[PDB]
Amino acid sequence: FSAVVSVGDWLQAIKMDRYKDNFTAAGYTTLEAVVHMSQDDLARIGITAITHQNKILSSVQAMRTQMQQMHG
Amino acid sequence: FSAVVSVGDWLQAIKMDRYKDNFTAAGYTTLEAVVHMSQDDLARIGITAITHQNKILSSVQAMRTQMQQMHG
Repeated sequence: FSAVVSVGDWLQAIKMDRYKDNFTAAGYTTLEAVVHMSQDDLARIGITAITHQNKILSSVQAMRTQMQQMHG
Repeated sequence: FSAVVSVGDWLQAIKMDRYKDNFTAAGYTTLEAVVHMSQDDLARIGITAITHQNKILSSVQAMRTQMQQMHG
């Protein structure tokens, strides 16, 4: 059991679900793996649009900060 | 948007879903709130069976450790 939601749910929530297959094909099936991605990882995955890279990276930053609060 | 699942999902996963209403009635609607509970909070909520208190507390401990790994 995992306390975190699916990558698919996260992508739809940030309107980047057009990239669902991009994450899956590269083995990024859990948010734990996604949260440790870099800009280069996103480019390698097929997300070359800098705007989309930033939306995803900003979201990752917010999810990490949210997870820090999951254990004060 | 929250990256964590519902209290209901967590309770069913640890077979403590008989207590769904106990959490809700006391305002524990998010896992963020649940993760900061103490034994006394569980008793006050109606979970008096020590075995059930421990199953829940042990789960909380595991979810917290899992969330630490959500930002290495």
